[PDB]
Amino acid sequence: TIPHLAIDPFSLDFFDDPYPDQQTLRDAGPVVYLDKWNVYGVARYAEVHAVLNDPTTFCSSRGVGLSDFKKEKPWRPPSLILEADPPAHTRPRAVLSKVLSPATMKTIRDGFAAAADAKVDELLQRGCIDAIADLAEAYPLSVFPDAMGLKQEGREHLLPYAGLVFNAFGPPNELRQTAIERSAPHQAYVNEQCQRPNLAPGGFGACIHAFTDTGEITPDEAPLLVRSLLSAGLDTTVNGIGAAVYCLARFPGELQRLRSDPTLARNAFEEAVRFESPVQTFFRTTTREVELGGAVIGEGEKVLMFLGSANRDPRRWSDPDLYDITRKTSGHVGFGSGVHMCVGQLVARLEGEVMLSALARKVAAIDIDGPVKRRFNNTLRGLESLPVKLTPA
Ligand code: HEM
Ligand SMILES: COc1ccc(C(=O)O)cc1
Ligand SMILES: [Cl-]
Repeated sequence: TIPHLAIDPFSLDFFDDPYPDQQTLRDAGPVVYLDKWNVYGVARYAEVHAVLNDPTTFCSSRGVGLSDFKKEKPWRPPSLILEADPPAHTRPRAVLSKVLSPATMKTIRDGFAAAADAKVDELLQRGCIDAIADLAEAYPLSVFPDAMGLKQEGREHLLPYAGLVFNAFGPPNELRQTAIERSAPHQAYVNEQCQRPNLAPGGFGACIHAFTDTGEITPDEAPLLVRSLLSAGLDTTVNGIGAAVYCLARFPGELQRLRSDPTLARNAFEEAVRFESPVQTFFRTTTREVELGGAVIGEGEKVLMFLGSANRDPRRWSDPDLYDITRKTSGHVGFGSGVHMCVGQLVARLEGEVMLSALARKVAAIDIDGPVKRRFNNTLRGLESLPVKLTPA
């Protein structure tokens, strides 16, 4: 009754062009079984949304990667937020919510915007740049480590650590094995920066540690919560901004609309998140037998959610394969949905908005002018290199 498919959603061929296989996954049925990894899969919007919004049945504390923490040791101590269920999830989540709050955004917005404008001005002096290394990576590197309160030395470990975290949600394929083999120096740096004396006053890290006296978290929970921001807070935005620039480079008509109304910047970024879905997948584990989309799934089963596929499901979206900066994007699952929905989404949206605003005001054209190279990761979708020529307005 449940169709069995041999598609490997973690293979390099799939990463290179996931869209045909994602349609096959959606059209085979609401629930599929992936024989390659012995997991259930849901690729339509309806079932992805339903799974995300039932955390009791589809839990996170047994891991949101392939590995079931009831069967295997986690590769690092579990995240106190991503890999926790309510009620243990609730108070750490509230702390991160307040650390990454509107008031925090108000304190950092002017500096984030100035850094975005400065980066675009700098890139316009060069003309021909790599929109990944020189923009999607360089801009978040110029604002987020400082906003965390990190020292200068050792920041080169941040992107390798995040690549490792996101590869480690995947199955035990070569991408995951190689990441773990190389992990020790990045893990050592990241864990050390999580300690209170190593986080500069006023930054996100110090603010987490300051919350350790309200009864929401204890001092021994603060380092792992800093670790969450150092895991998820940089490489996601690199791939979100890279997605937006890649969309604007491919769809010049949308760049022209954005130039004509720079207040569309925030929605242009949100649409890029839906369109590319830089965070492609997460798993849940069933805590009981459950009926989902007419199919019966037993207890203790891994369920793979295709967030990118849900964001392109024609059952939910009109013209899902078109990039449309005025689309009503509310309800997309690129940041998740429900109790675990991205706690950092205000930081991500701030960065994406101010960068797209800078481009909207300063750049007349974005033309791909070199070979495009894709980056392969078990969870992240994005480019390694995006050579573009920027023409000034
Ligand atoms: C475009 C950028 C980003 C995307 C696409 C993204 C995506 C996601 C998704 C899909 C989830 C849901 C996880 C789940 O349901 O299991 C999530 C959660 C999370 N994100 Fe984001 N994220 C982004 C940026 C950020 C930033 C900038 C931060 C921190 C500064 C951050 C920190 C977190 C944390 C800590 C969680 C776990 C929340 C929880 O479990 O309650 N993310 N993110
Ligand atoms: C969205 O991806 C992540 C990755 C890691 C963490 C974490 O370490 O808590 C949270 C979200
Ligand atoms: Cl670690």
